[PDB]
Amino acid sequence: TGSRRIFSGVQPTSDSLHLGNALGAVAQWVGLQDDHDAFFCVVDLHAITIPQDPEALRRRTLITAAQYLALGIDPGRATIFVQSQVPAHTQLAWVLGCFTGFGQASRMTTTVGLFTYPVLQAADVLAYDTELVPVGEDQRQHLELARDVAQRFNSRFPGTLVVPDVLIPKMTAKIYDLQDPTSKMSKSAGTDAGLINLLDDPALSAKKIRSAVTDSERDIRYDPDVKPGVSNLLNIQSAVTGTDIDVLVDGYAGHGYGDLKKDTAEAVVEFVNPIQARVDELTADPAELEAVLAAGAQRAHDVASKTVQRVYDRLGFLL
Amino acid sequence: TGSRRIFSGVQPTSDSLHLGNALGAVAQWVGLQDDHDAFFCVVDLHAITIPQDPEALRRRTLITAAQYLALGIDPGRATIFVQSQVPAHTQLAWVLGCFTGFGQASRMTTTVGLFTYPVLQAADVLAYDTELVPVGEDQRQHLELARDVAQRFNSRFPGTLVVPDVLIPKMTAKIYDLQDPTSKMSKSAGTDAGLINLLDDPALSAKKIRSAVTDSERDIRYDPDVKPGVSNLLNIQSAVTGTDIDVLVDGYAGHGYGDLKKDTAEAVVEFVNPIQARVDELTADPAELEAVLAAGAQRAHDVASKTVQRVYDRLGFLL
Ligand SMILES: Nc1ncnc2c1ncn2[C@@H]1O[C@H](COP(=O)(O)OP(=O)(O)OP(=O)(O)O)[C@@H](O)[C@H]1O
Ligand SMILES: Nc1ncnc2c1ncn2[C@@H]1O[C@H](COP(=O)(O)OP(=O)(O)OP(=O)(O)O)[C@@H](O)[C@H]1O
Ligand SMILES: CNC1=NC(=O)[C@H]([C@H](C)c2c[nH]c3cccc(F)c23)O1
Ligand SMILES: CNC1=NC(=O)[C@H]([C@H](C)c2c[nH]c3cccc(F)c23)O1
Ligand SMILES: [Mg+2]
Ligand SMILES: [Mg+2]
Repeated sequence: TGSRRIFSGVQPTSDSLHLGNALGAVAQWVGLQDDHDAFFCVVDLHAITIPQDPEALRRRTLITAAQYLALGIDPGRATIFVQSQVPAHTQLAWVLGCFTGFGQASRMTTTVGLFTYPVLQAADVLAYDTELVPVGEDQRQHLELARDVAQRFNSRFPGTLVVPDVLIPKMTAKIYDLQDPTSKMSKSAGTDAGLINLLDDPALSAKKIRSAVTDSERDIRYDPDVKPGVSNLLNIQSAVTGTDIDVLVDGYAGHGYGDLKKDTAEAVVEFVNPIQARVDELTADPAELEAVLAAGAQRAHDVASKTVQRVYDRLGFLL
Repeated sequence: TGSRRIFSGVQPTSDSLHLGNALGAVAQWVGLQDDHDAFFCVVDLHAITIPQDPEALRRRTLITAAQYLALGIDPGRATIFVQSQVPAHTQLAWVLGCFTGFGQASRMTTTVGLFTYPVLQAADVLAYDTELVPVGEDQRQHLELARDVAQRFNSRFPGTLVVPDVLIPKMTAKIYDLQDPTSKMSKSAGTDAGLINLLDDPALSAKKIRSAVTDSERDIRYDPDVKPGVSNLLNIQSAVTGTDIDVLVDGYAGHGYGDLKKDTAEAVVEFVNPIQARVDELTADPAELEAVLAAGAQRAHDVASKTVQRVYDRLGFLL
């Protein structure tokens, strides 16, 4: 319809989403898109906060969209679009920066774009009257700024911006690195060794799961605190399977960590193959992906430009 | 035609331009628009770096445009338009901030918008392939950043942005306050007492010219250094008249400062009346001013959107 409005975005900063993106974010999107009016964005403007190769950035914009479909985003149920194609984001970003404290952006955990991108992220969400933002844990402080500036703006102009609720999971809120269970799996960690990429060679990812840092307790128990690597593997295995962790952990009574890494690599391999097949097709036959993105952008402009003119009108701009 | 491209903008932050704006900037625009393809912008996005009353901001956007015409901007020779109506400015601003050092913007002589507006100013100019920027002295450091980021961007993507030349006058590069000849006449000085507003009551402005702080030398000599107030009055009188300062200063041999303030107030009054009459008509009959601004914005979008897609293409964005 047009309510329970959802918005979330991933950066085209690499040739593959990793498990963090797919289980911590896109999995939530897939569950939600059924009864939520959803907008899913490849946020290429954010990518260039860091220097980007032009050939790769265009390639990765499509590859990221396609991974959205290969994870189950349904272009009949949701809108996929590329951020740079909707001018409203930057328009709203300028306005919102005028309502963002300098210290407020300083305290976010060097270029101007590196300093202001949380404001652009704020405009990304608020531009679509978003009710709910499915993100992982690391995007939380960002979206608390987005809500503060929305309330800051609404106090001067009541009823203009929707204040969004932050919808972040529990299990999957942070998929940690496999060699470094203290850090989150992310695209700039130096080693893809702890990095499980959706589109990597499934036997390569399986070999990283086998080399996952565990403890010595010889006990398969879910405690993210003291058993980081081990709780990660179960977190991962539970997410790619649909099986609750407790039902796994009890099934792992008597088992050691070898059986744990085997089953998790078993399941990740069976997870990523249907994805890689879908992604391959979409890259070799781009007609579909570009039709989706083209309809996506027109629908996004239809919504986001109306928000911008409402904000502009409230500010006193001549329309 | 479409070459010797000129761009410059004033903020709709008050109900009247003062002499600084009109002699330090708009006078140059009027001379230049004859053989320069000129774009003159009411920069309302910049206004809201400081909180603005919505009714006043819309009123002042039109009043500022109209003062452009009442000073001799010819809508058949130049484009007048409102910044917020051309999305390209913010688009290009986001890109350019990604190429602007944080320290680089720090060193510009608190909100995020207050911190980034020189980047938005940079996009304002570079969005139109601008060859020359007629500004007063205070806008210089700003436009040196605009050129640095343009060269910074062109080194990665050669031939994309025009690097603009900064065109700043001498006499009129800084019209100083009348009570405080050490400061520049500006709209946020606390007293309009030293402020000569184009649209103020001409006898009120004349009374401020009579109360202008001079020295004691009893000699009418142009030296901005030691004779601030006195050189200002001659600077002012020379600009509103067309008479060189030396031809005035020699004409003022034997004269005292009373004759100087009288003649300067004589000339300012005869300057501002034709303006106030034109401005009144344009406010009472807005049809004309809005036709100008509407054609202005379409021509500005035609140019500035082509620049944005060229920049976007060079970055690797999917178009
Ligand atoms: N390790 C992770 N676990 C769970 N979710 C994650 C993880 N990393 C990123 N996300 C989620 O991915 C979404 C988009 O993040 P982003 O595109 O920045 O991915 P990233 O791995 O942080 O990439 P980069 O390192 O280039 O910033 C957000 O919802 C964020 O919470
Ligand atoms: N005192 C002055 N003398 C000469 N030029 C000036 C003066 N003040 C501003 N200008 C010129 O006016 C143009 C636009 O400036 P702006 O709209 O900021 O006016 P301002 O007086 O500085 O207003 P504010 O105080 O609201 O910033 C620039 O080209 C700038 O150089
Ligand atoms: C460097 N730019 C950057 N890093 C981040 O982590 C965010 C993130 C990718 C994001 C942008 N827009 C969004 C809208 C909704 C949800 C989001 F997670 C986002 O942007
Ligand atoms: C708070 N914003 C702000 N203060 C300034 O002094 C500049 C100035 C008004 C400006 C904006 N865009 C321009 C393009 C060309 C020439 C210009 F003088 C400008 O902007
Ligand atoms: Mg990130
Ligand atoms: Mg100023």
